[PDB]
This record gives sequence, C-alpha cells and structure tokens, in this order.
Amino acid sequence: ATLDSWLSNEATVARTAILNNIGADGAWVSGADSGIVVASPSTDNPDYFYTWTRDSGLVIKTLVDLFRNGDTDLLSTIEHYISSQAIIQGVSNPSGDLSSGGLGEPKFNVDETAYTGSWGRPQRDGPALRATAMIGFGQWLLDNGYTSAATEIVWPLVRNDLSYVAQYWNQTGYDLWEEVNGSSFFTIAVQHRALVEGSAFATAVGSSCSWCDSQAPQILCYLQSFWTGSYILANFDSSRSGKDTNTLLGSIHTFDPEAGCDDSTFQPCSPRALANHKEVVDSFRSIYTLNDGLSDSEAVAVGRYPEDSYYNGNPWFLCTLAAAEQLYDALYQWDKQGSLEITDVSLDFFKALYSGAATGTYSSSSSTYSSIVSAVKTFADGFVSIVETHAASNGSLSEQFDKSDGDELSARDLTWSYAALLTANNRRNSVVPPSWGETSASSVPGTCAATSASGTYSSVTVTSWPSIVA
Ligand SMILES: *[C@@H]1O[C@H](CO)[C@@H](O[C@@H]2O[C@H](CO)[C@@H](O[C@@H]3O[C@H](CO[C@H]4O[C@H](CO)[C@@H](O)[C@H](O[C@H]5O[C@H](CO)[C@@H](O)[C@H](O)[C@@H]5O)[C@@H]4O)[C@@H](O)[C@H](O[C@H]4O[C@H](CO)[C@@H](O)[C@H](O)[C@@H]4O[C@H]4O[C@H](CO)[C@@H](O)[C@H](O)[C@@H]4O[C@H]4O[C@H](CO)[C@@H](O)[C@H](O)[C@@H]4O)[C@@H]3O)[C@H](O)[C@H]2NC(C)=O)[C@H](O)[C@H]1NC(C)=O
Ligand SMILES: *[C@@H]1O[C@H](CO)[C@@H](O[C@@H]2O[C@H](CO)[C@@H](O[C@@H]3O[C@H](CO)[C@@H](O)[C@H](O[C@H]4O[C@H](CO)[C@@H](O)[C@H](O)[C@@H]4O[C@H]4O[C@H](CO)[C@@H](O)[C@H](O)[C@@H]4O)[C@@H]3O)[C@H](O)[C@H]2NC(C)=O)[C@H](O)[C@H]1NC(C)=O
Ligand SMILES: *[C@H]1O[C@H](CO)[C@@H](O)[C@H](O)[C@@H]1O
Ligand SMILES: *[C@H]1O[C@H](CO)[C@@H](O)[C@H](O)[C@@H]1O
Ligand SMILES: *[C@H]1O[C@H](CO)[C@@H](O)[C@H](O)[C@@H]1O
Ligand SMILES: *[C@H]1O[C@H](CO)[C@@H](O)[C@H](O)[C@@H]1O
Ligand SMILES: *[C@H]1O[C@H](CO)[C@@H](O)[C@H](O)[C@@H]1O
Ligand SMILES: *[C@H]1O[C@H](CO)[C@@H](O)[C@H](O)[C@@H]1O
Ligand SMILES: *[C@H]1O[C@H](CO)[C@@H](O)[C@H](O)[C@@H]1O
Ligand SMILES: *[C@H]1O[C@H](CO)[C@@H](O)[C@H](O)[C@@H]1O
Ligand SMILES: *[C@H]1O[C@H](CO)[C@@H](O)[C@H](O)[C@@H]1O
Ligand SMILES: *[C@H]1O[C@H](CO)[C@@H](O)[C@H](O)[C@@H]1O
Repeated sequence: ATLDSWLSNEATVARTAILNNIGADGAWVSGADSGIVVASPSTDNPDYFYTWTRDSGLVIKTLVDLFRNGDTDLLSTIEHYISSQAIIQGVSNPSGDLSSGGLGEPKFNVDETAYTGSWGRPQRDGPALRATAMIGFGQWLLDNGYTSAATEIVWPLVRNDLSYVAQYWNQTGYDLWEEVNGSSFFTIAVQHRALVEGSAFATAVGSSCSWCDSQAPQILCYLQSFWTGSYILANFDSSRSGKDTNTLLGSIHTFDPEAGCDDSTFQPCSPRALANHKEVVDSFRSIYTLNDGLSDSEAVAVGRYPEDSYYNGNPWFLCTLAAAEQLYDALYQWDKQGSLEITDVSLDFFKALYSGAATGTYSSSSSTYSSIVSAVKTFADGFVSIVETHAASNGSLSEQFDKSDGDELSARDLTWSYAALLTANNRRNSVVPPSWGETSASSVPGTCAATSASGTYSSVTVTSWPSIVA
C-alpha cells in the first residue's frame, strides 16, 4: 500500500537525482566534465565534489541495467562515461600512470585532473567495478550489432582494468570505506567477478584474457579465508570485529540470478551469506536509539560497521538498502530453484523469523516454505520502510540518517544512495541483472597460491562514437 507506492515514486526521483549529478549537463554539478559521475554536489562539510572510480562504476552499472531493460534515453550518459574513462585511465596521479599503478587511484577532480593531496590509496576495487560496468555495455553493443564499438572502444578499456586486477589482487590497499589498509572482502569478491566476466567478454570480441583465466581461480581460493565459521570477515589486518555491511555489498554486487545458493561465491541465499546477514544486522540493534524496542524479527536501521565513529557512527541509506536487497535476491533464487534449504549454519537466520524453523529441504509447495518466504519478504520490506521514513519529503537521499532522531546528515543527494534505491527496488520486483558466469566459476582450487599475472597496458583514444540507435 504505502511502500509499493512510495517505491515507484522514489524510483523516479532516484533516476533524476542521478542524472543531476553527472556532467556536463547535470543540474547539480556544474564544473564536472562530460560523463563524470559526482559523488554528491556537496562541496563543503563534507566535500564530496569529486569523482570516485568505485562510485561511478556502481552507478553506471545500474544505468546500463536500466538501459538494457528499455531506458534507452540513458545511451548518451553511458557513452560519455566510457569516453571520460579513456581519459582518466591515462591521467598520471599519486598511484602512478596507466601502466604503473595509476588505475588504482580512488578519486579525481570533477574536471578530470588528479587529486594530489593525501588519501587512502590505492583502492583495488575501482578497476574491477569500472570493467564490470563497461562489459555490461559491451555485451549490449555485441548483441545489437555494434561489433566495432565493442572491439575497438570497450574491450581495450576493459583490458587495462583487467590487467591491473590480475597483477595486484594479492597486495593490500584500502577498503571501500577508505580507512583500513589491508585485504577486504568486497574487493576480492568484485575482483573475482570482473576477471570471469572479463574473460568471457574477451572471447566474445575474438581476443583472449589469459591473465583473467589463471588468476580468477586463485582469487576465489583466497576469498574462502574470509569465512570465520560464523560470519564473513570484512578485512584482514584490522582490529575490529569484522562485521561490516562491506560483506552484504560484496554479495549483492556479485549476485548471479543463474546461481544456486553457492557458499564458495557467497551468493545471497548461500547459508554463509544468510548467517552473515544475521550477524551484521544484529550488530546495530542495541547501538542505535532508533532501534530501541524492535525485536529480532523486525528490521532495523543499518550502518557500515558497529565500530564506526564517522559523524558519530549512524545508519546509512545504502547499508539499510543492502540488507533488504540481499533478501530480495535470496527470495528470487529460492523461487527459481523451487526449494529452500535450512542448514545448521543458517538455522539462526531462519529461526529468528520463523520459530518452527528446522534443518531440511523445503519445496516451494510446502507449508514451511510458504511461511518462511512471507516472513523474509516482510523483513526485507521492513528495511525499505525505514528508508522511506527518513527520506526528505521530496525524496532526497543523504549519506546517513541520525542514530537518534533519524534526521539526514553528512553528504546530501548522495548518488550512491540513489543507485542503491534503484537496485533494491528492481530486485523487489524480480528485475535481475544479466548473469556473469558464476555457474562455471565457483569451483575452489585444492591449494591457494599467493600469485599474480601481468597483462598488458595500452592507452585508448576515443576519436568518435558510431551512430548507435536504441
Ligand atoms: C529536495 O529539497 C531539498 C531542500 O531544498 C533540495 O536540496 C537543496 O538543493 C539546493 C540545490 O538545488 C542546495 O543548494 C546548495 O546549497 C549550498 C549550501 O549548502 C549548505 O548551506 C545550506 C543553507 O544554509 C544548507 O541547507 C546545506 O545543507 C545541506 O547540505 C549539507 C551538506 O552536504 C547536509 O549535511 C545537510 O543535511 C543539507 O542536506 C549546506 O549546509 C550552496 O553552496 C550551493 O551553491 C552552489 O550551487 C549553486 C547552484 O546549484 C551555485 O549558484 C552556487 O554558486 C554554488 O556553486 C558552487 O558549487 C556547485 C556544487 O554544489 C558547483 O557546481 C559550482 O560550480 C560552484 O562550485 C565552485 O565553488 C566550490 C566552493 O567550495 C568549489 O568547490 C568548486 O570547485 C567551484 O569552484 C547550493 O546553493 C541546498 O543546499 C539543498 N538543501 C538541503 C536542505 O539539502 C533537494 O535537492 C531536493 N531534492 C530533490 C530530489 O529534488
Ligand atoms: C595473497 O594470497 C595468499 C594465498 O591465498 C593469502 O594467504 C592466505 O592468507 C589467509 C589470511 O592470512 C590465511 O588464512 C589464515 O590462516 C591461519 C591458519 O593457517 C588462521 O589462523 C587465520 O585466521 C585469521 O582469519 C580467520 C578467517 O580465516 C579468522 O577466523 C581468525 O580470527 C583470524 O583472523 C584474525 O587474525 C587475522 C590475521 O590473519 C587478522 O588480520 C584478522 O583481522 C582477524 O583479527 C587465517 O584463516 C591463509 O592461510 C593464507 N593462505 C596460504 C596458502 O598461505 C595472502 O593473505 C594474500 N595476501 C593479500 C595481501 O592479498
Ligand atoms: C559454481 O561453478 C562451479 C564450476 O566452476 C560448479 O561446479 C558449481 O556447481 C557452481 O555452479
Ligand atoms: C573446479 O574448477 C576449478 C577452476 O579451474 C579447479 O581449479 C578446481 O580444482 C575444480 O576442479
Ligand atoms: C604466482 O605463483 C603461481 C604459482 O605458484 C605462478 O604460476 C604464477 O605465474 C605466479 O608466479
Ligand atoms: C604479479 O606479481 C607476481 C608475484 O607474485 C609476479 O611474479 C608477476 O610477474 C606479476 O608482476
Ligand atoms: C607486467 O609485466 C609485463 C612483463 O614484464 C608487462 O608487459 C606488463 O606491462 C606488466 O608490467
Ligand atoms: C600488451 O599487449 C597488448 C595487446 O596485445 C599490446 O598492445 C601492448 O602494447 C602490450 O604489448
Ligand atoms: C595499445 O592498444 C590501444 C588500443 O588498441 C592503442 O590505442 C594503442 O595505440 C596501442 O596499440
Ligand atoms: C591513454 O594514455 C595517454 C597517456 O599516456 C593519454 O594521452 C590518452 O588520452 C589515454 O588516456
Ligand atoms: C589513443 O590514440 C592516440 C593516437 O591516435 C594517442 O595519442 C593516445 O595516447 C592513445 O593511444
Ligand atoms: C581516432 O583514433 C583512435 C585511436 O588512434 C581510433 O581508435 C579511432 O578509430 C579513430 O581513428
């Protein structure tokens, strides 16, 4: 009633607010070059008036999925993005140059110049997210007969990013929250995905990605160590508990609708991902006043990690939305498989929502199934309701909402907040992204090796774009 209605409305605001934060015509970010996704129009306290490789990557992947589903008007946005990245790849910055680490730089000025101050650099997820975003578009181009655009523009750009991933996966760097210098789940996860899809894309254009093939399996091997037996460790080399929404994002951004509940890939329905979901959400239940009085079968306001002090440590729109997207993903998966399984690892997740939960396999026509899925759906919607309750009356989504009063704080009109809304809504509606080949990339090697593979670097020049019609 309320929710379905607010969601449809919000999806429209979310799409518009995103376009507003992209240069060089975006109404809120005058100054940004063409195809430059700005984190937020906020230039002071905090200053988010910059472009991050991760942020743009996530946003554009969302735009490509909408485009592929019929939002044909986004073509020019996507093209401008690709053109801008051809340039960014080549900008010399504190992380290096194209072939010497430059690709790992977290952010840049909106005018495409380097950000020279001190920053937690590099962030190795960047290159992986950008490649994933471009491959999505490249696939479309191949399908609609624009072979040249795909082979000559997209592939070469992707090849650079894939080379960086294969070369440095096994080195520490900063996490997505830009604070912990170590080895992070989200990064490893998204890096594994990029090499797999990168390899298939290379073959599709009549080329190859040898470095994608040898490293993918090794990245997967390494990923297995993040499981502690109870939850997914967010980062190695950290002194925190390790419970972080970082792990929810890694699962949802690597969700493959063709996958079963694979533990090796931390799929949304995997017993390990469900157990983790419970550990992570529960960690915020007693630390936010906003969560006072809700029981364990009720949705709560979710933050990044329980130890967060940023602006005092508050719930985040995107974190709360991720908690719900993982559930929508799992519902979809169970629905396609036609059954759901409860194991000892995931019993606690299930039991908190359906007290008669017991291990076993439940077909989709069973009473237990019916009872579990209704409860999960209601819990997932609960998180979305929290968002809706704290959004501004006109739909504006901020970075955070106050731990005590629910007021919006930190960066205003955060692009990422809007993209997280769009994807949660899509999933809720059974609108899933194209598969990335998880069904042929979930096998763990017998022994993990600390290794790398050196690919190849070459500067791309985007002279012109063919007259593409959608
Ligand atoms: C729903 O309704 C909302 C309520 O109205 C609406 O939000 C409002 O949106 C307008 C824009 O449409 C925002 O206006 C901007 O306000 C800036 C000042 O903000 C501070 O002070 C305000 C007033 O007291 C506060 O309310 C405001 O708080 C908000 O932001 C906080 C921080 O993120 C947040 O924590 C709070 O919770 C709250 O959300 C904040 O404290 C003002 O600076 C800005 O002016 C720029 O833009 C104008 C045009 O857009 C230009 O004319 C002007 O000259 C400024 O341009 C400079 O900055 C731009 C980027 O923002 C660049 O593009 C320009 O090139 C230029 O940049 C130069 O200067 C920079 C200086 O540092 C430099 O870095 C650059 O490199 C360059 O040299 C503008 O007036 C208003 O703040 C919003 N209000 C609220 C409450 O959020 C919302 O959008 C609606 N949503 C939807 C979905 O429709
Ligand atoms: C490059 O690749 C290699 C090969 O894949 C990576 O090497 C693997 O590294 C992992 C992590 O060190 C390692 O697993 C550890 O094995 C120990 C036993 O042999 C465990 O004692 C250790 O436990 C920690 O992590 C557990 C989760 O697996 C937690 O349950 C446990 O509490 C420990 O976690 C705490 O302590 C760590 C210290 O490791 C701390 O940083 C955490 O934040 C937390 O506080 C691990 O399970 C594998 O043995 C290694 N594999 C091989 C073949 O050597 C290497 O790490 C990669 N390097 C980079 C930078 O990418
Ligand atoms: C993930 O992919 C592996 C192969 O690499 C399968 O064996 C597994 O069943 C899942 O599909
Ligand atoms: C499944 O496939 C992986 C990927 O190559 C192998 O390394 C593994 O040993 C298993 O056969
Ligand atoms: C890292 O190590 C692997 C296996 O030990 C090598 O095959 C690889 O080429 C790199 O040296
Ligand atoms: C990645 O780093 C390895 C070391 O594990 C080198 O052997 C390889 O050549 C590449 O530079
Ligand atoms: C890894 O190493 C190879 C071979 O030295 C280079 O060609 C590549 O650019 C990267 O530095
Ligand atoms: C690595 O490989 C690419 C593609 O073959 C070359 O163009 C590049 O110069 C480097 O040799
Ligand atoms: C490496 O490859 C890029 C992309 O084809 C070229 O632009 C460059 O000239 C070099 O051959
Ligand atoms: C590839 O890199 C060169 C710099 O070496 C740029 O001039 C080009 O625009 C592209 O970014
Ligand atoms: C794309 O191509 C131009 C030459 O046409 C180079 O200057 C640029 O560095 C990139 O290789
Ligand atoms: C302009 O230059 C680039 C790189 O040299 C080509 O890829 C493009 O087709 C046009 O000739």
